Amino acid sequence: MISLIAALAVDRVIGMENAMPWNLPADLAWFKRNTLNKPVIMGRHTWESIGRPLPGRKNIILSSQPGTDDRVTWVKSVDEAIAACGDVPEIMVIGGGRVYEQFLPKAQKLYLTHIDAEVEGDTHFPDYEPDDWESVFSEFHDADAQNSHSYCFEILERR
Ligand SMILES: NC(=O)c1ccc[n+]([C@@H]2O[C@H](COP(=O)([O-])OP(=O)(O)OC[C@H]3O[C@@H](n4cnc5c(N)ncnc54)[C@H](OP(=O)(O)O)[C@@H]3O)[C@@H](O)[C@H]2O)c1
Ligand SMILES: Nc1nc(=O)c2nc(CNc3ccc(C(=O)N[C@@H](CCC(=O)O)C(=O)O)cc3)cnc2[nH]1
Ligand SMILES: [Mn+2]
Ligand SMILES: [Mn+2]
Ligand SMILES: [Mn+2]
Repeated sequence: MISLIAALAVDRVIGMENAMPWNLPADLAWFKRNTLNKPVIMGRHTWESIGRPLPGRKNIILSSQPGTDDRVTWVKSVDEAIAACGDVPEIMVIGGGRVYEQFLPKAQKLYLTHIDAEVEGDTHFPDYEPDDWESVFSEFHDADAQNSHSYCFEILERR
């Protein structure tokens, strides 16, 4: 099974200038809980944005060019990325925009954080078709002293 996990600001914005400008510790904790002990697939730009391997996960990087770091696994196509995960119950696709576009048609589950924040971005999560997806979990949180925007954790499953 392939799942996508992402955090979306208003208008499906996910990034600006190869960064995420907000800081929501509760959402990073959600990301870690839902990805730990699973393979994670990311594009090269997202690898550069994170800047280090994510511990406790097999890190698989898509790039058309040879890898530059043997602490992670480098692959050159979607099918190779999936194969490199082996026989696991759930593969996590962690972006960015171009990678999400390619994996969306193959995904059964979306883990989405909806952040009540306006930021002028250059990368968006794919337009997906709402009729294709059932919301099976949602949990709303007001802003607090640690998290400066309200946010909603949602899990959707392909109908
Ligand atoms: N809010 C969130 O949830 C979230 C999550 C992830 C990322 N982000 C943000 O998203 C942005 C990065 O997204 P992006 O769309 O620019 O880049 P991306 O999807 O991270 O990376 C694209 C790169 O991945 C490689 N690639 C993708 N598909 C491939 C394929 N089929 N075969 C081979 N290589 C392939 C290519 O690398 P080469 O050029 O080396 O061939 C391509 O240039 C940043 O702003 C980041 O902060 C946000
Ligand atoms: N829900 C969600 N939120 C995100 O912010 C997110 N970000 C990315 C891409 N960017 C990043 C940037 C940093 C870390 C990161 O450092 N994660 C640590 C959390 C511990 C911490 O630094 O506070 C991790 O171990 O997973 C992960 C992804 C991909 N999917 C996401 N999915
Ligand atoms: Mn091929
Ligand atoms: Mn197999
Ligand atoms: Mn806000």
